[PDB]
Amino acid sequence: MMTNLMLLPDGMRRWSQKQGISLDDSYAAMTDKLVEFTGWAREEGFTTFYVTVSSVANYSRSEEQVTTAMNAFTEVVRRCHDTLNFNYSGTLEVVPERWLTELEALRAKSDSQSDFTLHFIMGMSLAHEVIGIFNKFNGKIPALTEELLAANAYVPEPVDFLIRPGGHVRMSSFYPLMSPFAEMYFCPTLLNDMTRADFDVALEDLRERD
Amino acid sequence: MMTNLMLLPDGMRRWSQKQGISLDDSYAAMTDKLVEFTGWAREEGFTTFYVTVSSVANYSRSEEQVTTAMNAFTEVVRRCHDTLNFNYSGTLEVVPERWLTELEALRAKSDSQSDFTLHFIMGMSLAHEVIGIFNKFNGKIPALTEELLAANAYVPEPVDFLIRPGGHVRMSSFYPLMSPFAEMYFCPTLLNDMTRADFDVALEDLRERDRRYGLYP
Repeated sequence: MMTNLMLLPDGMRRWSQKQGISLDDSYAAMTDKLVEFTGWAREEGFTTFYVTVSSVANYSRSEEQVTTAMNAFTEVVRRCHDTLNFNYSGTLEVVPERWLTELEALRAKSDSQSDFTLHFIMGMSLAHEVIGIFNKFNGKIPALTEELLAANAYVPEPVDFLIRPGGHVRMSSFYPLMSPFAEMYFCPTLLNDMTRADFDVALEDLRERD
Repeated sequence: MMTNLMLLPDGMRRWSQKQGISLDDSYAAMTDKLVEFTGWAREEGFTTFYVTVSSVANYSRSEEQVTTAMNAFTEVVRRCHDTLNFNYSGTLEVVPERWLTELEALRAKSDSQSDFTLHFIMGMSLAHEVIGIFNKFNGKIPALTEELLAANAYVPEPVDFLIRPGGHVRMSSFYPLMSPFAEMYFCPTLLNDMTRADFDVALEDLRERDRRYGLYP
């Protein structure tokens, strides 16, 4: 019985500036924090925890920024894959092959029997998502149906809750296509500063909406 | 350096309960307020003011509620259409045809030369929007491109700022397909209670934001 949570990670540069550390050290703190957050989501009974790893636009950042970010997220999967089910999706042709190869190996290696899923979406972009779906079915079905669209969207189910820390109130290409009834929560706390209590009051806010 | 603005109207039932008036009277206040808001948006230099009139789900309400809402929205256009450019889009097959006929007549009567556009989107729903675009081009083009998608999306351009009063922090069926970096502003104030000052403070918030578009400056 699915209940899901999606996190839009944010704040790594401001956190590096705040702490007087490198962007690499800030992304290392992000790796730690995302492992924590994954554990929190699991304890709270969410069936899938979605993490919006990257947009298409993110891959126009520098090669060093792309490498730093992708290694930090992948490291989350390296640490967690043995104890959960891992999956990923998105505009895979814009992800550098090194990360796709490692993430595919980790997905194949993950605990498929787990009742908890960590799911990465990479290269998020509604335009690219729709274009890929069209090109897949173009001329091959009489009409596109809601069922087929849902079966081919990057996020394979509706999102219950979406959280974006870091003070930006925007989706930044990370909006989940098939979630018309998702509740959103934004907070100024930088991701790397989020505590379990911050997460819990975020969930109080999200769950109490009448 | 041109900008556009989108409003997600909300709160008519709660406002009728708050004021102790009929739903019809609440939608009449909404009509008045949306005329105000359109004027405010024009004064602030926005090139287009988009209003998310309805979702597909809205049309599963009773026929009386649908008629009340659609008449209240159309009345905005009846009052202002002569001095601006009016246009509309969306999942038009779920809109009762009466309103489509009237809105088309109002569009023809509007000032297409105006430097300000009021644009209604009706029957918003990303699933229906995508399904409509697919079914339109299914088997008739070699591949879908970003240009064709952009040229066929309900909202004909990326949205800069969107405002949702009414206290719900969610997009419902109203997220604009081709606006990956739209800035969003939520406030608890009901639409029918929004003042010019509320709008201005929203604009201070929205205009002060550092827009990065996924890049590192």
